[PDB]
Amino acid sequence: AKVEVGDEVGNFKFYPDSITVSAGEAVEFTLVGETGHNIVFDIPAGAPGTVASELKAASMDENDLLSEDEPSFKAKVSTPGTYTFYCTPHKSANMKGTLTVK
Ligand SMILES: [Cu+2]
Repeated sequence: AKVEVGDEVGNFKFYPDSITVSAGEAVEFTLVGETGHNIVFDIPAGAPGTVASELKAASMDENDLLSEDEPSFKAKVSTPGTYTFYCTPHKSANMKGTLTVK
């Protein structure tokens, strides 16, 4: 699945902000525009340790930002469920999305 992160106008949005994928399908996030952004998954409370580890592996390090030098990030989540992801710099500006894994 492909998700665009930001736009040419500098809005703090994921495009689209709700994606549904099959187990193990890569989600490629690609930066659009010049504002750097990243993608970090929220870990659901009470998630099993295998899901917590998958989500951490599918998250950017919060000291990492996409830039036109590092324009994409690829995440794979195998466990069925819905998961929220957010951008660290623009979290308070509600730059967040949902990933449903079938
Ligand atoms: Cu951002």
